[PDB]
Amino acid sequence: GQQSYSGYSQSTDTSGYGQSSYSSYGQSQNTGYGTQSTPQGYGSTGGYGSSQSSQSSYGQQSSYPGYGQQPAPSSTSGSYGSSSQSSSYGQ
Amino acid sequence: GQQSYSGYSQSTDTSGYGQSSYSSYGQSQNTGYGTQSTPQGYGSTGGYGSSQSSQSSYGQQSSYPGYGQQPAPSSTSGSYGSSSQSSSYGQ
Amino acid sequence: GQQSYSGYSQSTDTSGYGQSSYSSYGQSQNTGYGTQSTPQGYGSTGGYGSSQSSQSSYGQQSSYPGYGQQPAPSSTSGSYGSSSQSSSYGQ
Repeated sequence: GQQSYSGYSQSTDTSGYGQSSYSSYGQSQNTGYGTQSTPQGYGSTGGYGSSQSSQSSYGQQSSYPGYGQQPAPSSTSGSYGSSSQSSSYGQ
Repeated sequence: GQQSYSGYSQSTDTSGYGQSSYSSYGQSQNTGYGTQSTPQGYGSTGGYGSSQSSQSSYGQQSSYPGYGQQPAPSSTSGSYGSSSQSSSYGQ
Repeated sequence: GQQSYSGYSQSTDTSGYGQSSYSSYGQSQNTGYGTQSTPQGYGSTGGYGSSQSSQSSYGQQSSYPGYGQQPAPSSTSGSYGSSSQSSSYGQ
């Protein structure tokens, strides 16, 4: 008799007068006997994320965003962590 | 009889008057007898992240973002940690 | 009888009047008898991260972002740690 048991991951409890905050980005579980395949590319506040993959192929992949671009004077802001804080100015 | 048991990772409890904050980016588990494959490329606040892979392939992969780009005078901020704090000015 | 038991990694408790903060980037677990392969490339605040891989392949991989680029006078900031604090000016 076999067993795997990946249960209860990233859970959370609370009692009394407890406060909590939780933020998650991009979990991927695999249990038992199967196959899984998930590439990921993220980009934030002006960065570039990329990811490529191939299994038993013959083809041709090629990627090139943002080619020769020219945006204008901006003022951006972003907050991703839990209970964080962010700010942005310009003159 | 065999057994694996990777349960309860990245959990969280709380009692009394206790506070918490949690941030996760990019977890990936594998348990038992299967295969898994997850490339990842991230980018932030003006950086570049890249990742490639291949298994038994024959083709050609190619990547080149941001070619000759020219942005303009900006003012960017960003906070990703728990209870972080960020600021940004321009003159 | 065999056993692996990688449980409870990166957990957290709290009682009384306790405070806590937690940040995680890029964990990876492989328990039992399986295969796993996850390359990662990260970039931040004007850097470059890259990563490549291959298993039994025949092909050609080539990477070259940021080719000949010319951004403009910027003023960025970023806080990634727990209870960090960042700031940025320009004149």
